[PDB]
Amino acid sequence: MDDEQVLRHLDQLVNDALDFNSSELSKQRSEALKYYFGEPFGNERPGKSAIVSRDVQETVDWIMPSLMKVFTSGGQVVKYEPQTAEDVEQA
Amino acid sequence: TPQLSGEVYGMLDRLEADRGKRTGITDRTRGLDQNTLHSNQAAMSVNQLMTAAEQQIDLIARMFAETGVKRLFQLLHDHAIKYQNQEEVFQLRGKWVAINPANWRERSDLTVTVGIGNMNKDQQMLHLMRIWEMAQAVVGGGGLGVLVSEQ
Amino acid sequence: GNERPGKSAIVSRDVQETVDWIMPSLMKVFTSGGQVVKYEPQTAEDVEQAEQETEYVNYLFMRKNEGFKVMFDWFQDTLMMKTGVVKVYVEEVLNPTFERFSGLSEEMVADILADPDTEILAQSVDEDGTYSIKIRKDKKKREIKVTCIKPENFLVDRLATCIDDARFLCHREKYTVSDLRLLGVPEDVLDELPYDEYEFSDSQPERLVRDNFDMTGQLQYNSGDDAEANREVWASECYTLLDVDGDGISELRRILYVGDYIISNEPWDCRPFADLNAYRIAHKFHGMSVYDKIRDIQEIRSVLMRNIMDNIYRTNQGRSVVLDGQVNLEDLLTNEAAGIVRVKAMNSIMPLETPQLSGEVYGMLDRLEADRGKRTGITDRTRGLDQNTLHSNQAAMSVNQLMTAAEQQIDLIARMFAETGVKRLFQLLHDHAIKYQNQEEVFQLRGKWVAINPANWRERSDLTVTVGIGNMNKDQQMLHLMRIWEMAQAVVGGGGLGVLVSEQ
Amino acid sequence: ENFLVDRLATCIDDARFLCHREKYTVSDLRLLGVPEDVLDELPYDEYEFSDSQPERLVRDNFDMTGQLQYNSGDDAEANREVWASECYTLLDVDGDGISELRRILYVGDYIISNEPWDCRPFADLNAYRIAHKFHGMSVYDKIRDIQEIRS
Amino acid sequence: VLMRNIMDNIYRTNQGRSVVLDGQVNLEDLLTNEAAGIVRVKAMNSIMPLE
Repeated sequence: MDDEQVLRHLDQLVNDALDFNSSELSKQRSEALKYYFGEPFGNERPGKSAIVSRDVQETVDWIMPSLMKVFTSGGQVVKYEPQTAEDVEQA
Repeated sequence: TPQLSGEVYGMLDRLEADRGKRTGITDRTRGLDQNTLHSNQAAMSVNQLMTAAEQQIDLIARMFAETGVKRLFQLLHDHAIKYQNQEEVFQLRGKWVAINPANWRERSDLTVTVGIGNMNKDQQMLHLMRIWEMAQAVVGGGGLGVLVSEQ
Repeated sequence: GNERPGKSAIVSRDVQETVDWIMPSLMKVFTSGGQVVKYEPQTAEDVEQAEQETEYVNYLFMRKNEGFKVMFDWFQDTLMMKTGVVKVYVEEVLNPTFERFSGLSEEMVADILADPDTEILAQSVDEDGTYSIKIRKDKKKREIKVTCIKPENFLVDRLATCIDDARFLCHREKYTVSDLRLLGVPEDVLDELPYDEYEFSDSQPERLVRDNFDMTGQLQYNSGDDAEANREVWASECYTLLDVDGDGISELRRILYVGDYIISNEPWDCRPFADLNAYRIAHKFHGMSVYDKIRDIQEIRSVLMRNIMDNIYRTNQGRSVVLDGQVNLEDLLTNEAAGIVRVKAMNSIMPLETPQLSGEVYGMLDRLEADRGKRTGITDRTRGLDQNTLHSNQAAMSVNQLMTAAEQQIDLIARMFAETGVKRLFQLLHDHAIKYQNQEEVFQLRGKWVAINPANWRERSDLTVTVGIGNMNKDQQMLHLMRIWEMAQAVVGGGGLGVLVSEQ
Repeated sequence: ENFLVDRLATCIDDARFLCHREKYTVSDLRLLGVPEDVLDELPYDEYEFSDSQPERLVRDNFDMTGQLQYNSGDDAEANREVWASECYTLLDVDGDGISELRRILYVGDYIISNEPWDCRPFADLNAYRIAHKFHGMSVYDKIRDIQEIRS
Repeated sequence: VLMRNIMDNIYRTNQGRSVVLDGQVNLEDLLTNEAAGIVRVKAMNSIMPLE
């Protein structure tokens, strides 16, 4: 009743092999990355146009700079505020 | 030669507008002010502009601040006080403060403000001006040594 | 569900847009100021107490319970579903903890080891007088927790009309075997516990819909041949008016049970739930949601959108009509630069005329968008709420200058949340703080302690709750401090020192 | 793709099982104290074929700078790479009947470390939060159809 | 009531049907709609959108 090495290996492998499979999450994430890169959809004919509109890329690239200017512009990134007058030096 | 009707172009424009409405950010959207998350911000901008549809971006900046980065820096502080390293802090600052890590789970000493350490320098700078004016007034009032000291 | 195999299937987004446009203002209000609640004293003899709670409740909500996430879930559930529920309780499962320290000095180690509730697992001394310790602790002090409840896991009777008069409330949750062991359940009962329900409550439609967004539901069954201590069971804690005393008067009781074994059965003092409605209907428990107001708009706009897609897809081939027998077909087939097509009689080739939809469809697309804007009160050009709309002594006539009456609907929501749900939540938090007192936590937080008699906790005769946003007032009382200091100079110059104002 | 969470978490602080998969070299394992005999019998490419995750393939194919060539073969012996897993989970190996938080670091069939732990050292973020869910929504999930139709 | 009348009208006039002279138009060509297709007709002014 102490879970020697073999039992915990069994449990760990069961839990791990439960994941690492073709699930909807990985497919959706890979598709998001593909759409960002502007990769072909897969329905393009040999002799016709195959251009792709860029929307996810534009939205991400328009959102990111604000999210960096906030949280980065000040040089400092965090400030610890004391609770009482006896913590100031620690703060 | 045959030509396509205007429905295609019109509804291309409609789809662009729909994307702008869904995401909340468009081609003419102003960027976020670098003091959006500040307390004592004043600066009623971002409220004057930035209609409710695009204030969505604000929410993201808020959601990141109160959930993830705050936890990150709380973890950093906890690791700093649990696995203490003397002679690194001393080399950095020239002085040391002893902290007992017994009650680290309580978080009863410091408040984390990932609230951006942006432009507050002018605020406490004017505050120092007014405080020094008060000090001059007190000294002129005959309170030296009882109200204020040279230190 | 009415889509055809080869036709368009575009869906208009209206409920999503409305919810996403309402939420950020509802967070900026109630969150922006850092503080979330302020307790104001009733008389001059409560001021210090009014401080303590204001500093205690704030540390519990924002630094010990993930207040922002709970509040966000609460508001989104209220807007999406018909009502939102949040529970406040005292922790009953007390897990042991393990701690690791390195680089400590002598006095820190002595202070850590002086506690009689800690056990040494490892101790070592490195080069330089620094210590490394590994300890296990069993803490017994209480914890005050605030949790969000999934709408499908909260049960209310059908005659309530409010929380305080509900005859039967119940909360369904999941417990592991280790949790039940910590609760004191005997082993023989544990061996004969149903590991999946009695009523098949894992197939609620809301749960299935929520879990199918990314297919991360319980597609695999568990609590089978895994570790025995991690098996999960469904437990129910119900608060109800039931007479088990036998005195003939039904009293409020809390019953916690799993399977057919009762874990706890005890008379209770209060119902620890806070509920929120966005669009309130008088004398009803559940209000209206955004879906209930704009579902038809969403459906009709989607149908029109699909019709326009269907028309466009079948008329973009650019076909042409040709008289048979009068046109050199071979010349027409080979399309080359500056080509020549030989024809025997003219008016023989033209582009094919394709049908087009009338302007009525586009016109009422616009009309339905305008109707949704009128109905919800928020449109594409509406300004957001000011972060000070709920302030007393606000002045700041903005939001009134702009924000016409239709849009002021959003204001009402911000008011309704402030006077009904959040106020009750923080009143419950204060009551729990003063009923189950814990010294040496308040002292560690503040450095001082104030004794509070909880005998009259039901009267609420000491503090008034202002969940009214503790947003930007600092400038106001700060200028007030300027002007008070000026009065102080005037008094001192008037010869009132020591009689009108003291140095302290 | 290298972070694993169970399907019932809804947040980090109550997740039953978290795990981080990373790559180590023989030199790192030697510095960690692994005996040589175990080192000679270590699988030099996985047990579960985790190098073919779709996200990794998509990311690496942008400039085809992925693992198109296999390595850890006849190169220097100290530079061979193996896949190691550090999992934080609630497991009762004490035998007291109560499952405690534990950190297990292992490679192949050999456990490098197995120790009771104090905190989960991870911080996660969500941009478009869905109530009572661990994973939120992305920009793709909101404008994929717009992109397709416009194209 | 007026809203309902407009909806009744719109639902029944969005099919995009066409009017064709019988016996003058190659129906096989017209039925198969492909890119840059050709429809052979024996007399002009024979295929219209329906009014």
